[PDB]
Amino acid sequence: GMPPSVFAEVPQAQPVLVFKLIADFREDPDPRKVNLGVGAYRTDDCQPWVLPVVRKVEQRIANNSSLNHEYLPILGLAEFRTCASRLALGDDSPALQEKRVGGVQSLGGTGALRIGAEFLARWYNGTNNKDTPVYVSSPTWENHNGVFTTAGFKDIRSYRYWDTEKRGLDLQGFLSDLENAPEFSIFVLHACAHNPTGTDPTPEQWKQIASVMKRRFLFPFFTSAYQGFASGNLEKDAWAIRYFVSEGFELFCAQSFSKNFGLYNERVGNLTVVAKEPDSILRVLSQMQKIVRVTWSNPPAQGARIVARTLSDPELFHEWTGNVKTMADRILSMRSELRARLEALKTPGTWNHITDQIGMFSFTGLNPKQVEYLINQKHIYLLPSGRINMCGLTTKNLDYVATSIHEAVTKI
Amino acid sequence: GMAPPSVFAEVPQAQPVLVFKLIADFREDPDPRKVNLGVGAYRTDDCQPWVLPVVRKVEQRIANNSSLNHEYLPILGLAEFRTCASRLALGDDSPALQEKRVGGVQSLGGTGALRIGAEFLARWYNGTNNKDTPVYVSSPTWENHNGVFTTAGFKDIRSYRYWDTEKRGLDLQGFLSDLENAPEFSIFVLHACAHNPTGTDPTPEQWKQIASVMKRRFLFPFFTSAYQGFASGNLEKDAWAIRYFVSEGFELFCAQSFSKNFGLYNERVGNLTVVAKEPDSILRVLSQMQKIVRVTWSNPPAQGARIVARTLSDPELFHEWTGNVKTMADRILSMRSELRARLEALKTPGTWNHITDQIGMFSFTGLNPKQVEYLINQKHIYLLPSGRINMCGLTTKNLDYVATSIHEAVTKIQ
Repeated sequence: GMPPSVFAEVPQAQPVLVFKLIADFREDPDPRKVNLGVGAYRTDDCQPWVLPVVRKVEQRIANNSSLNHEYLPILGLAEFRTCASRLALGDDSPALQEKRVGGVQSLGGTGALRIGAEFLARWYNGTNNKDTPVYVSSPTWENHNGVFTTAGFKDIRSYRYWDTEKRGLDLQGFLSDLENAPEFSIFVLHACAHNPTGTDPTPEQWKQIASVMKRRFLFPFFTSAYQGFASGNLEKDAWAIRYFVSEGFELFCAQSFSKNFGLYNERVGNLTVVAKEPDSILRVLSQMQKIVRVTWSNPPAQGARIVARTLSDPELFHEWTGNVKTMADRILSMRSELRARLEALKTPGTWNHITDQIGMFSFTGLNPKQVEYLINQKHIYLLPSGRINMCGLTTKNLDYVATSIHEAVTKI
Repeated sequence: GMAPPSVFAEVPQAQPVLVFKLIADFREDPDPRKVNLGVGAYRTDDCQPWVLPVVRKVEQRIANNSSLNHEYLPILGLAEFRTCASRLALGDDSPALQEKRVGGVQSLGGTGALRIGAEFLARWYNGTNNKDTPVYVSSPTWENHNGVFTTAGFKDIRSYRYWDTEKRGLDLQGFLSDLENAPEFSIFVLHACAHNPTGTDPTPEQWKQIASVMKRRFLFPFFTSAYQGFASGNLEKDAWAIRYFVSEGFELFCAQSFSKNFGLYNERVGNLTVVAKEPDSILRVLSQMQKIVRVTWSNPPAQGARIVARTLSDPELFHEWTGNVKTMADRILSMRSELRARLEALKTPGTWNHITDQIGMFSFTGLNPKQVEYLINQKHIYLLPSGRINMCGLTTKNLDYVATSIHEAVTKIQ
């Protein structure tokens, strides 16, 4: 002994698995390597893609010397908030016409989820009620648990969702978990392109889900991270949110522009709030301002400026919808091709889930022991859950992946 | 029959944050003599925002570089930004940098850096999940300091004496007494330079006395550094206190903002610098910071951090930036000197050396609330009830009117 560090007992936090997987993919010398663990759009040449419309808008911003760097309002750039909420709800939304919608610019979809969770933990179902159950899908994006736990919720639960046998939605289990949820429980719902499985309810299934939630006063907290990106069409991909609005729900929707604009690193999100009346929006927003203030003070400008300009200009909007469909069509192509080649190899089991699923992520139905084969033997990198990113498939590796998967079903 | 009440029906309306209505009232005022001394950011002599020339230049270079992509940054942020930011605060020759016992977390402005640090301390400092460690802020401080530490879960927020109303300066004896009486391990939120809102800073000799009590009572320094370079034009002088604490062997946090010294307010550029006793703890601390960031904003934005990293890493841009910072610092120094000279030429009662002894864009003038009300209502000069002014609200054109009006308030009111 000779003063002790105030950090002497701080533990090393747990190694998250996906980041070491992409690291292990990079260490691999094998020239057959394929990374199906990526979590962002990639071209047929395995490259990131800045959207043409984004490049165009970035040039217009750079050429506009009148733009300053003064703080945005706490709740964000007004034109961005309006355009983002209109994108989710539709231009002609009655909720917008009736002035009962609010929008809070946020730091990606994550920031929107966090602001909403903080609000609910303080002002929903009582004051400072940390006991309201929060239900997330089984499985879901793992940061869902972390966000709601950090907001103080003590009772995080899951609803049945992925059926490992049918390779699809366990609707009966989901409905039963809704029926058994205490009234006023919060449900975190993927608006489309469920992450990580890719399996979405059909509109008819959504109507059954909404019916139970309406009867039991369950709160819909939608996450919309893939609007337009998922199917190629922004209107189709927002239908479930808009259906809940038309059924009279009050709800939150955490929107991300990370994927559909490719603006991952500019942290562009929006929390849309739908209430019964305009006065409630004013009071809710006043509390969300306090929450934002003590978290990031006010939000950054560059990404929200890009989105606002694109969505406000019909010519740019049309160009953007084309760029979005290009991404969705490449994914739809990889799904169609993978299924066709797996069926051409006569691979055991059914494979229609590969094309029934929606978005960039797919639960393939492979088991962990089959996963380790693809990694160790064939250098195809994917998660133990069997999740793949379809953007890791290309015209050049599709045959290798499909044959390796066929070997990974018949031999292992 | 009756529609159910909204699930939001009992949510109260929050009450506004004071200065926003003041600015709104200024904007609606028809009088051509009106002056906004309540502004919270740098303004030119023509009352305008100023994008720094070096920032415009780097933005053009970024826009012309098609190789840059938009893929997620690491959770902790852009590596070159974090290294450059911590080196700016600590100095290239810092013993802590040489010994590899420094971490840096890119954050959403200085506010985000304060919040990440507060969340970490509320989980891992002075025990596990100890929400009872006292957190001390200056009397007065930026009110969002209290809100950040309260939201991180600290239940015992206290203040240390700081502004002396009678002397128009630092209450050193009160500050030292509050340090001496603070429970061991209490956290002190310290303004590294250009105290906000008063402009009153300890001298180096006073900082040595403050540090001596903190060392002896094991009090944790959580510095804010929002005005480095902006305050004096001299980056080393403006970081002297942080560097002195490092030299004295403290572990500390430093929440840095680039909102003011780069004028990058709306790009939300900050960095939390961590100084630890031993290099091996930095990896452990940063691993916990990663978890905190992940559930807050996931990962930080690129644009502003790229601008700062490019400027600080290139000799030619760095030199241009230091000149741009000096331009801002010198304008504020000029407004302070000119205001003091006019108040003394008018033989205004009281002492006015605090107008030039204070540092940075904010000044506690010493005017009382009734005098402030006179300035707003009678003279259309807008400032806060505390008597805080922003020196950037003064201009060559308005200085005579502002000084004359202050002289009127002092002699006629109260």
